[PDB]
Amino acid sequence: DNSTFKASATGLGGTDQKIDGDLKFDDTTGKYYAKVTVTGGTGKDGYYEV
Repeated sequence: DNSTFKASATGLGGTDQKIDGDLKFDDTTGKYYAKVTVTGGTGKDGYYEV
């Protein structure tokens, strides 16, 4: 569920922060990485460890 990222990651700022829809996974560490679009944040769109 991608909704709880918006309820937990309040320090990102902007106007509306949301994951692009699909969570990212790796081939080395198994770490979850969220593809985050931060509307209102100057250059904050990117991938975040989650």
